[PDB]
Amino acid sequence: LSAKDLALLLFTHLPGNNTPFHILAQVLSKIAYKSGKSGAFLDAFHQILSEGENAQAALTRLSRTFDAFLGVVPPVIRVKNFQTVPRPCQKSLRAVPPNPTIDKGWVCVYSSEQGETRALKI
Amino acid sequence: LSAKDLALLLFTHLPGNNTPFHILAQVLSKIAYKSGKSGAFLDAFHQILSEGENAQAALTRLSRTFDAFLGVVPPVIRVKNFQTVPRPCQKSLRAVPPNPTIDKGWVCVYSSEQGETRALKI
Amino acid sequence: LSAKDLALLLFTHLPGNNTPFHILAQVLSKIAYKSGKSGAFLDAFHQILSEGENAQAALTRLSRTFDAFLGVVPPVIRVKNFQTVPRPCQKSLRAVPPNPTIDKGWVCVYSSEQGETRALKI
Amino acid sequence: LSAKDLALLLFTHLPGNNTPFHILAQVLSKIAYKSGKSGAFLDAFHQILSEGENAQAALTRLSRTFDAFLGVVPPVIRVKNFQTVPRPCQKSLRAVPPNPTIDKGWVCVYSSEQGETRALKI
RNA sequence: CUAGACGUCUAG
RNA sequence: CUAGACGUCUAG
Repeated sequence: LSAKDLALLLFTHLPGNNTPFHILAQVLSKIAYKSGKSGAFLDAFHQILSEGENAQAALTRLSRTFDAFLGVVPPVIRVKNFQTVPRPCQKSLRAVPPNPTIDKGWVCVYSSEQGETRALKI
Repeated sequence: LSAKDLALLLFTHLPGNNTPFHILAQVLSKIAYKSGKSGAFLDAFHQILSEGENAQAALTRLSRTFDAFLGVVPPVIRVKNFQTVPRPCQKSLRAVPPNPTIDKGWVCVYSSEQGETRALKI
Repeated sequence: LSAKDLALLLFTHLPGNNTPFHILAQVLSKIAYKSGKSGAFLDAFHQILSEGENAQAALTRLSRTFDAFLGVVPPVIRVKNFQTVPRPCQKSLRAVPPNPTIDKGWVCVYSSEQGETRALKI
Repeated sequence: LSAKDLALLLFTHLPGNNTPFHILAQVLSKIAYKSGKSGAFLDAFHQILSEGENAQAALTRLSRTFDAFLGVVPPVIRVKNFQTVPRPCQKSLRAVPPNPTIDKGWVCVYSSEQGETRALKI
């Protein structure tokens, strides 16, 4: 199952659109796919849901416990400006810390044309 | 007190029409009735109200604490499509998780004519 | 300042006519006057406005914090039927809870000729 | 770019005539110009539009976030009477609060020939 | 203390 | 479309 199809599937479990969790779904999906852990990642995700957790709690937990995400630095996404970042994510932008990693809640790093950077934090 | 009468009574405490809480009222009433807990349920509902809680917070609380609802899987409701579902509920629809239970906020499972399913989440 | 004059003054700060907030202005003015807290009530109301809050936010806040309103049960108002209640208030009518008090958002209790009761809720 | 030209430019983005937002455009422009922020103001206005916001949402937002408007008291406008105020604005008139500021939605203060005052609220 | 997703109403 | 009041769920 491709990263795209994987991300879309996780989307069906999330409320709203273009939320920090949506971005996290895309990021975790891609990292999982490229690691060949696409199937295992999906299984773990559903396992958590069965425990009584919701999609959001599952993604945050997986980002902290799924070995494939441990120590992995958030991906850098280029954007005209920070106002280009999905609206529901804007208020979650922080200055980038020295060593950003996904297991620490850092979803991605936005880079503006002006060279400025902001990290999406959950 | 029948399920219908019980639901209609809860409706008088709820704002608007056909809200997720309206659906929850019906589900909870129906389950309570066939459990023989129709009376206890209503009493508990009034007790919570007397504590200062509103109707909405009372229903969600009951769904989480009332023993007759614990572990109970949400009922399946047939609909032509997901646009047939009451307006006020549509944006609260999500993919059905592995083990949906009412005590976890899952009101009901809608099934469409093409075998698709969406779960009402509060 | 009389309850009437007091209510009329608050009216000038409220948008529209015969809204739930208009009814609240009357109820709070009446209770305040009878308590001899007419002056204090008006002062607190303006103190809040100066904070940047609007009239509506001020009234709901006072109803929750102004000691003179704490634990006070909403006044019962007689009306032919619930259709007699001001239009703008009709959709805010709920069944009366066990222990209605103003500090809980309950403005007043409407009693119809048929003995039915509805509570105005903000 | 003078205050007049600036206001006329904002007008081209606004629906109808003599609406509360038209008055806001004039006030905000006049204040911006005198602050030497005429240019910055226009740029910010266009920036917001490019984000998907309409002219109306842009003005209200600027009035809340543009530093040149923070803490500024609405200007006083003389009128024969409150029926002389643009029709589209009349129903938005309210009693002047203790400390009216533009960043709180207060556009302007109208004063009549009888020494009476009303504030335009958005 | 942040933030996200809903629901109800009111005024223009 | 804009402004406001009330409430429900959730994540850090």
